[PDB]
Amino acid sequence: GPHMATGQDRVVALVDMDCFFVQVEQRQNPHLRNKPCAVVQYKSWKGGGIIAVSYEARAFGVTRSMWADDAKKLCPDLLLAQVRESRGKANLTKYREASVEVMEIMSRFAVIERASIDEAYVDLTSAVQERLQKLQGQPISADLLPSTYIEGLPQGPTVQKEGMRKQGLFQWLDSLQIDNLTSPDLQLTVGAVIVEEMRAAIERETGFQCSAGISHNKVLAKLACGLNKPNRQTLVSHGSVPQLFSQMPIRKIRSLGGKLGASVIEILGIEYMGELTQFTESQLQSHFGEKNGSWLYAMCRGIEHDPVKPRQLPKTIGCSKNFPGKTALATREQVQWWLLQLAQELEERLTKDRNDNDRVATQLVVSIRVQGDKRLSSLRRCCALTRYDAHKMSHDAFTVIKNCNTSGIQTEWSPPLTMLFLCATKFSAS
DNA sequence: ATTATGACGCT
DNA sequence: AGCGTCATA
Ligand SMILES: [Ca+2]
Ligand SMILES: [Mn+2]
Ligand SMILES: [Mn+2]
Repeated sequence: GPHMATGQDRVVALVDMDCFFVQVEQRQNPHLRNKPCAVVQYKSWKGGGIIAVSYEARAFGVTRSMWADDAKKLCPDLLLAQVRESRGKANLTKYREASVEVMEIMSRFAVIERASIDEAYVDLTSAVQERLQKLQGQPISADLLPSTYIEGLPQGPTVQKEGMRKQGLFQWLDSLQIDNLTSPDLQLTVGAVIVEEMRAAIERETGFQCSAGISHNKVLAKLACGLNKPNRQTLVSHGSVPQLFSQMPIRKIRSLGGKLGASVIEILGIEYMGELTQFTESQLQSHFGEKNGSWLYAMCRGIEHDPVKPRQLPKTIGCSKNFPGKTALATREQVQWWLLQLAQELEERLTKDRNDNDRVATQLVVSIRVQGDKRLSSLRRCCALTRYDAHKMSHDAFTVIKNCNTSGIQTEWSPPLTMLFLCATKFSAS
């Protein structure tokens, strides 16, 4: 009872850009705004692979991973923007730089954890305490939450979406105890006021719209974010968790979308996150290991303690290229030329990184895939990274992989390489 | 022949 | 250290 921790100590948000690469291209090219459009890389093979899709195009059934020729079958008027190509490969610099724009704005409000190119977690606990004492016990107006959904509301004793949104918000605010500066629900609510402000600043200063989730931890914040996209934010309270989880497929929770989630379902004979509450912590630890068991036991009750890490910059800087089907690299000269292309982009990104961020990578990781191997990576070897020099980096990468060549004929490369990957790691301040 | 990434956990 | 898992545009 009185000693049962409820995982309500923190206010955590997850902010995630709507259709991000698409918005980046739409900002640049006004002709693409408010249209079914997608971002594609390469073109020769089946029109190129789609990697981002506007909400107008999703309405036609267009998705990520789709070939553009196939997408055009669903949506003949689909507009396309192509990822830049440099040194013979897709180059994602425009999107990385747009990401920095957004991350720097978010960082004005709080410490952030960069979680991907288009999203960050925010620990708003301190900021909330500040805003609360500023408010002086003043109630929170619905006007301060113009894009916020309260998950699970309205409930109990209008047929429009915005009307439903306002109805739930009214019920929520009607119920709040705004005179208790330690109420978790009030704290979340103030968190949501701050995220409205964060999201308004992002849109004002970049043109980009985003969604957000506000809860007590990262997993719930991430889940919440997706509940009402695009261009909206969702508050998931501790109290909303039982109903939310009662019909929530296990695979929807972050880290459970893969093999572990599949095993939870198979071994326990369940489908929904809520069904996990009926197992003891020891039971879950027996099936899924000590760490996962404890994590599952708390997570299904809406509790998780993973901190928002203070990290705005990526820990690694990498360059990779697949060489699929018949384009697999079969000659030493071929392997060396592409190692050089990768190494040249890597040097460019590393040099910019060193100037912007006062750090230097110290380790070069080289990874390849060989034709026929089921796995995404066949081999991963490291060597020292002592100078930002593309020719040296590619020569070194060749050295650490050159013995992988089955061929007695040195000029030939067998088995042919279906992937090359160069990654700079182990940064030190400089 | 989705591709190009990026973080973290295991042994 | 090298491998595997899970994730996102
Ligand atoms: Ca997104
Ligand atoms: Mn995202
Ligand atoms: Mn996505």
